[PDB]
Amino acid sequence: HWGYGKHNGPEHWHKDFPIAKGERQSPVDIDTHTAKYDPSLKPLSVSYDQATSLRILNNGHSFQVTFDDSQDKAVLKGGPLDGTYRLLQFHFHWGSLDGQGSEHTVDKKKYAAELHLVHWNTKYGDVGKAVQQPDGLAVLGIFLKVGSAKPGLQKVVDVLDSIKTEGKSADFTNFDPRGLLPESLDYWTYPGSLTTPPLAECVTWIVLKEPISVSSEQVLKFRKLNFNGEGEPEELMVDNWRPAQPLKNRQIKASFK
Ligand SMILES: OC[C@H]1O[C@@](CO)(O[C@H]2O[C@H](CO)[C@@H](O)[C@H](O)[C@H]2O)[C@@H](O)[C@@H]1O
Ligand SMILES: [Zn+2]
Repeated sequence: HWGYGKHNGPEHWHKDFPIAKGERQSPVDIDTHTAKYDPSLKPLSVSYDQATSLRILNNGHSFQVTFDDSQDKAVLKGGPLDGTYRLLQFHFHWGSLDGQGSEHTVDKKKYAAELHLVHWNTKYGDVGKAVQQPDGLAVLGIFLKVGSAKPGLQKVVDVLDSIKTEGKSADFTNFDPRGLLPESLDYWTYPGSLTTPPLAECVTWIVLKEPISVSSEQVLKFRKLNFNGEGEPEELMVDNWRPAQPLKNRQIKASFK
């Protein structure tokens, strides 16, 4: 199946998913000088107070924390969005070394990692239906740089040893994703896609300008995961990022002057 290696990585994905060469693919490079401040954009509303985390899992391409999305608990609204989008899961992309790992780039700068908080539009009733709509999903993207530890990330780091290989999962209740957010909600936004197969063009991207810092030890633990299932071994889970795709006929808008 698809992956990030030489024979199954991003340059191969178009064969099974022709939309890989489509008009609104993600990620992209964010050219900070070209992105235009849009005074009509609204503050982003990130309401995560009643989030209910369920599980943590290694899906063979990242690790992911899942949430109960059957009611409006943890929701994203405002900013570029019309309506309400429910948090279903978050996951990460990271590198083999600190100078790569992010999917979006900023003036071609790659960060060590990137956090994606994936939300779907309640007007479509479930995430499967939402991925079939141009405004079905909103993904909040947050850059990670290496420096001080992020305390809110540690609960995640400490259980990664239990989900080393594809297919493994664990209980992961009472996790508060507010602890993964930077101070500022200044953001860039543009219409794009899922960055993993099926690459559906269903995402409004909201990428925060301010990175969070994580420690060397925290990201080191990401790098011990495996793409492979137990017994297939082994493909170390590193460099699970899609590179920047052509911007084509799109404008990136900034929420800040
Ligand atoms: O990040 C995508 C990746 O996560 C999985 C679960 O491991 O799917 C989750 O997220 C999808 C949206 O991106 C949802 O469509 C799906 O319902 C949810 O479980 C993988 O299937 C997917 O490749
Ligand atoms: Zn992602």
